[PDB]
Amino acid sequence: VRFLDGHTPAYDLTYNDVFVVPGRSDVASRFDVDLSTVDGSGTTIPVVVANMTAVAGRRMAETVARRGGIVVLPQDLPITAVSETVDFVKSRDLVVDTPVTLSPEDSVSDANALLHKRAHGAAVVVFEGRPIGLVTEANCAGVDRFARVRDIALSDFVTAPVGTDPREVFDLLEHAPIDVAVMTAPDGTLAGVLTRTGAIRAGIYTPAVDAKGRLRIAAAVGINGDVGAKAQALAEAGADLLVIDTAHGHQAKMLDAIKAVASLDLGLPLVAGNVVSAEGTRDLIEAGASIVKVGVGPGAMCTTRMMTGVGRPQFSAVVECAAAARQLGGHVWADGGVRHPRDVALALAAGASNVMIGSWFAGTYESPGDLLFDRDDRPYKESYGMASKRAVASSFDRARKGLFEEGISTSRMSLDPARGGVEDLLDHITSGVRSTCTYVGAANLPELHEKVVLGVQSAA
Amino acid sequence: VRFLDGHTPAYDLTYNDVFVVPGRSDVASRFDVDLSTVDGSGTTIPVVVANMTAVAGRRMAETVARRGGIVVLPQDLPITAVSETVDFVKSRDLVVDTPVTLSPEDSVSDANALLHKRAHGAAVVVFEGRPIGLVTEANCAGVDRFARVRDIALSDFVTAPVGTDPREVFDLLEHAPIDVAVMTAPDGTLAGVLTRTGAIRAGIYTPAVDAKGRLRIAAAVGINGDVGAKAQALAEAGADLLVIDTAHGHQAKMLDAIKAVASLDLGLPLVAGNVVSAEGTRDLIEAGASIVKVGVGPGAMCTTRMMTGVGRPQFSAVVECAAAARQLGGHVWADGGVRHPRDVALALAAGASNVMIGSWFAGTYESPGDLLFDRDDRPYKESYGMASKRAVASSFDRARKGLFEEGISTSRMSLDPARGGVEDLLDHITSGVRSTCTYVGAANLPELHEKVVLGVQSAA
Amino acid sequence: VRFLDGHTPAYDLTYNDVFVVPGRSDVASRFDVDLSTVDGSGTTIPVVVANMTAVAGRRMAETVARRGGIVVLPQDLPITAVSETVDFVKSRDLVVDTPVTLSPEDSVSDANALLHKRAHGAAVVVFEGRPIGLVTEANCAGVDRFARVRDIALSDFVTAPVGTDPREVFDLLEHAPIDVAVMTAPDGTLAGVLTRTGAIRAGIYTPAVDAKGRLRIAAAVGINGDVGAKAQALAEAGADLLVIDTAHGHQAKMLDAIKAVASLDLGLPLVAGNVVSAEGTRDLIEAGASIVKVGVGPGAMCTTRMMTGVGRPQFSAVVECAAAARQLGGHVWADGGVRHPRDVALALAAGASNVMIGSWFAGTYESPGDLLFDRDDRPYKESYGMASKRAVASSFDRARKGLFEEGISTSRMSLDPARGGVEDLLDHITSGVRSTCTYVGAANLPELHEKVVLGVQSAA
Ligand SMILES: Nc1nc2c(ncn2[C@@H]2O[C@H](COP(=O)(O)OP(=O)(O)OP(=O)(O)O)[C@@H](O)[C@H]2O)c(=O)[nH]1
Ligand SMILES: Nc1nc2c(ncn2[C@@H]2O[C@H](COP(=O)(O)OP(=O)(O)OP(=O)(O)O)[C@@H](O)[C@H]2O)c(=O)[nH]1
Ligand SMILES: Nc1nc2c(ncn2[C@@H]2O[C@H](COP(=O)(O)OP(=O)(O)OP(=O)(O)O)[C@@H](O)[C@H]2O)c(=O)[nH]1
Ligand SMILES: Nc1nc2c(ncn2[C@@H]2O[C@H](COP(=O)(O)O)[C@@H](O)[C@H]2O)c(=O)[nH]1
Ligand SMILES: Nc1nc2c(ncn2[C@@H]2O[C@H](COP(=O)(O)O)[C@@H](O)[C@H]2O)c(=O)[nH]1
Ligand SMILES: Nc1nc2c(ncn2[C@@H]2O[C@H](COP(=O)(O)O)[C@@H](O)[C@H]2O)c(=O)[nH]1
Repeated sequence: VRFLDGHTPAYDLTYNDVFVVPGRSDVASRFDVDLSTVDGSGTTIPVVVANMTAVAGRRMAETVARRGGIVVLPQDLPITAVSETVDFVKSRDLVVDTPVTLSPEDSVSDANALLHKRAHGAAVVVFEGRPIGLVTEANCAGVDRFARVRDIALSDFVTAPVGTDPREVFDLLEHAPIDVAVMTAPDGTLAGVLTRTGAIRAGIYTPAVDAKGRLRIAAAVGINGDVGAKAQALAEAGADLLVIDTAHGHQAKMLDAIKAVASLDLGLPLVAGNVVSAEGTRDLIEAGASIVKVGVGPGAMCTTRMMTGVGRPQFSAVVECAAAARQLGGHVWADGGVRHPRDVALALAAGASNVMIGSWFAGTYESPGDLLFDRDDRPYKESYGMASKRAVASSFDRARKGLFEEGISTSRMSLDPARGGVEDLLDHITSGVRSTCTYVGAANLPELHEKVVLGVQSAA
Repeated sequence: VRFLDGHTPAYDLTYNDVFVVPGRSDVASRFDVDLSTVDGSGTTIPVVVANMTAVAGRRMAETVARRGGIVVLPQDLPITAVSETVDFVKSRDLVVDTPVTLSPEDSVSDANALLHKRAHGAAVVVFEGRPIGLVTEANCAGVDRFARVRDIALSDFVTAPVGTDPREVFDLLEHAPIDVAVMTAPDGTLAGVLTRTGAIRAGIYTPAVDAKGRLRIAAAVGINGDVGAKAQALAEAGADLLVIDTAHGHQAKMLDAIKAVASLDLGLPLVAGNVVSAEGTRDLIEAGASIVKVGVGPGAMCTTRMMTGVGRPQFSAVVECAAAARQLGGHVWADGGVRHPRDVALALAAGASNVMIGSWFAGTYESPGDLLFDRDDRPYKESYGMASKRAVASSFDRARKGLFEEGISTSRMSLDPARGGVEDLLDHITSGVRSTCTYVGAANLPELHEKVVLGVQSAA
Repeated sequence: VRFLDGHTPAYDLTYNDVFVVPGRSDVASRFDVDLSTVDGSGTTIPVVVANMTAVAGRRMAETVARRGGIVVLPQDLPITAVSETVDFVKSRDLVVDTPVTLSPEDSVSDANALLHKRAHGAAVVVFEGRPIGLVTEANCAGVDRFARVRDIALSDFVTAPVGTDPREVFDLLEHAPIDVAVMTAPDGTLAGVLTRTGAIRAGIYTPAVDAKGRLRIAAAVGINGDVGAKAQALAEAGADLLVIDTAHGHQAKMLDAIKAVASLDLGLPLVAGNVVSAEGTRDLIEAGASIVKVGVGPGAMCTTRMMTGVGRPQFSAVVECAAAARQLGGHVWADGGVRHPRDVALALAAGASNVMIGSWFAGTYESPGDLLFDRDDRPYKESYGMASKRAVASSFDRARKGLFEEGISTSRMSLDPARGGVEDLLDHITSGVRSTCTYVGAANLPELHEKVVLGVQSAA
């Protein structure tokens, strides 16, 4: 990283303390920029969903991986649920999305609530796997909450076979009353849906796929118990990437957990964290980790900082850790504190290969949380931390632990009433990162870190 | 009716204008009073549910008929929907109630909403018709809205075979955690539900049953179209009582209807309304009606009175109509304006054999309307009038009719958060009427009308 | 007028003190009722617009006359301004209504404000008298306030020649985007406008026409100055009915004003008022008046009552004055206090031939006042009394009279956000009056006066 002359502050820098200075650019348009990562994760956009049960859901894993990101499944998830989630994601179409299915015998109450689990705005009514109707929120307004789906469902809708050019599907939905195209298999069964916005994103985002052309998905594991046995079970379940996650990564028990998983030679990239120092980055890479996750108490007013005073401003943490990992041929993930697309752009300019986002994506339709409304009828969803699931471990001991255990904090994540889907946030994030590369003059992410000139600003 | 000396006002009297003067009494308790009625309806309490779609529902018809009342199904209801309702009510137990049934695959969302369809406070989980668990609102609090009923269900409950002593099923629920007892058939199937309070009301209220021991139920017909074919079809569905209902009963089109239905000879009591005059009362009785329903614009600031000025104070209307109907051997029903149990007591003291209650029963769990909550989270249900379904009967023709047609007014009926069931209102209404007979000195309703001394009061 | 037995109160009755008892009826529908008046006014509905400058406007005169009513122009209006208003009403189509006309050069500011002067919801754009497009509220939303009409006008609209069957115009507007049909003259010029709902009122209301088939219109005149030449000028200006109006009609100066106008032999019905006594009714008709207008401080808390104590309840005043005028071969007008259709029915049942309504019609689009909005953005228009223009009359003398002069009170009249038109109030009033005739059993207004049976009620 190269700073303006004189910008050598006597303190570490957060995402608010820095700014990017424009440089001479030949990149004309934002779509000429290549946002694909080079850390072996397979993501075509530098966005990784955090391994938190409030964010890393099954619907999130399919939706983010189709647009180029990847979702790390939260640790301590039962291996049976992991296999069912991987099998679902690995069986999704790379263009056609999974709609919400309804039976004619379902209630209008359930039909209205299930609609908000996807950003499509319409649910497909099915009978023996074949579409027979559509249900929108306008069809449920003012109707008996225990009327059947057959009482409000639209009988006519746009159908198209799977494999049709999204360009043609985009024109089919031009004058359709419902902006949903029900994609069918040759035998007439339901294969999914595709909207006008969904057809545009197919031509902008490249899905993150494995060697077999299936959507990518990652899984996390704690350093408690048999790390090698849990890691091998996640690899055989179909995981494309493994995250060895703990609160304090610069720990002896973490170094042993990396050497245990790395010695098994599972043929998968190993992410380990978290640390915020150059020494902790090299010790994790030499232990057998390919990627180092950076982020320990990034907020000066958050739980970790207010309880222990331990932490480090994230931008200065990524700068030091990415430079240390570059000398060993490793990579760095910027984890924590991402609130706006400039946080993603500044993390990449600091030297990170990917950006891990958690609580921000909780306020979306695709997050595993239930959609809630406040007194002002504003849509929101709750986000919460993993707490003990990232820390190291008689009935006397059970409450001896809870006496000092970290409390689970809960926050309200408001949804945008016009763009409540996670793909809308992906549009917002990638739009800013692409413009940053244009301001710097970079055609790809490696050039962004190469050609960027940073500066420090005061509180004003 | 006997009034105090000098109480000859130059105006008609509402329920607010009059009071009952206590007399010498030997009736000890309320239970000595016989609230049975003598109008041929078979009601052991003088409570009739009005023929309004906002109140006269299926769950309403079953609940109050067990406690001695009768529900008049709203007119113009399709004969198939009637047939499904009568065959339902006629097939219920005279003590054991119908619970809220849940499948193990139902969602918590539907389970939480289905609970308020009854006053039991708990739902029965069934598999192949056998009770296997219970679901209360405490079991759904804080649970995922789309979790399964298998994830929350209490596996243990109180079991008693159908036909068990209503006093005994009380004893088992003494220290039970949930105040519900699931009754089972001899082969183990779900027979129904009985709570503690349901055991007392089984020993206080006598079920209103026909010759076959099945719960009573009535139906309404409109004077439009062919009344003969409609009224004959309602009794073929299993109706025990028919009412020829219209806004202005003292008209020629009305008189011709009863003379048509009375000549059909179905052997069922015919009720007709409305009139608020002795002339209109006698003309309806001689037309073939056994009971006359009284009530034309009882409120001084309601739709009929403020649009047309036509109406009459309900108390003075029932007094005149009851005296004229008794001379011809007919009886009188007091319809509309009932808000407190003293309105029922004063209508009986005026000479009516039954009291038709409507919007007051809309704010109950058993009403067909959905349970709604305002901004203060207080339960309420909306009531609305029949409008054109009580008046005399091509988009151009539909526009001429709707231009002058009566608007469908809607009002908010709040539920008691502690006593939200319709049986609680039955306990509230009957307790005051029984206490009214004790003050007068009557052992039954025919004695109440003959022994009561009335008086007039001012606004203070 | 017949009252119930015993209903002989020791006080006079307002519209709130009385109610109508329904009797035997053979009138099936409301449409079988003939609302025609028999006082020689020519109105097919018993609705007369008061002679107040806040309601008796040009647009009100045309809109009410087409639906069967008549509008009395306020006194002291310049005779030149009267002739231009009378000629406008006399030159109007008896079915097709006058829309809002816009020049292509008009601003969006003026077009947006001119839309609310009629109840059509759209304005016609004309060039040299021929319609070319429509302007609605949605056309002006979010548009530059000083753009031209040529920037927002919808070029296509529904066209039908003048004289077309109104039911076909109703059918053509079935699925039209704007509920507006532009009627064209043979040469293509703008003949006027006709809406859907307006096509139905053409087949329900009969226009009040004069001997030449033109819309009727009345005018008022004070008793100050030359009552003869003013009444002679108003008659020669085209007035179909004259009103000699004053605050206290039972005075000598009023009788001399009737004798002066009667000696002219203008051949027009003469209305005189106001009085509330039979003696005042006898003296007015014997002076030469054909109709007596009754109303002196009808409200117990209005300006006249609280300042002077002079007044009389309107119902008892109309009953006494109608019976007195009936024996002299005249009729009576109920003036003041009209707030609901109940007041119109009770006034007619009392014996009145027409009901005069004032401040109620001020809260309409057709009233001459400007449409205003309060802090809640709710539509309203202000009403005010004639004050000095209804009483008996240097700058020092002007202030000597102003020291005791009646102040001009101002009240807020709210528009119905869904029924801001005066025709909607006419639909609301006539719907209730027609229902009153069905309850009583009358086929027209003369039968209503005899067949009605009144009763007295208390405050409850
Ligand atoms: N009928 C119907 N039920 C659905 C649908 N999607 C989810 N559900 C039900 O909702 C519950 C779980 O919903 P999801 O949250 O989408 O499922 P999940 O596997 O937990 O996935 P994530 O929360 O995204 O990790 C289960 O009871 C499902 O049966 C749908 O499209 N139709
Ligand atoms: N699973 C389940 N569904 C129910 C239960 N009770 C009612 N429903 C369903 O809820 C819907 C409407 O119920 P109700 O409104 O009580 O039925 P209804 O026949 O209209 O009866 P009323 O409204 O009381 O006249 C129907 O689809 C019923 O099948 C129950 O206990 N369990
Ligand atoms: N361009 C245009 N101007 C209009 C239109 N209607 C009214 N105006 C103008 O606005 C003025 C006031 O309108 P009105 O209040 O309806 O006219 P009025 O003759 O006072 O009639 P009333 O208020 O009904 O007694 C008129 O003198 C015209 O200058 C219209 O349709 N188009
Ligand atoms: N202190 C703390 N950090 C957490 C907890 N759960 C997750 N985290 C960290 O915070 C990150 C998410 O930060 P966010 O993107 O929501 O600002 C996670 O990726 C993880 O590194 C928790 O319970 N406590
Ligand atoms: N005017 C009028 N009366 C109605 C309407 N619907 C029902 N009613 C009458 O009002 C009664 C119910 O009165 P409540 O018990 O709600 O005071 C009904 O039994 C019926 O006689 C309606 O739309 N308009
Ligand atoms: N006291 C009083 N009466 C008025 C005034 N202006 C009009 N009136 C009377 O009130 C009538 C209108 O009554 P409204 O229909 O508004 O209830 C008029 O027809 C007229 O008789 C005024 O300034 N003062």
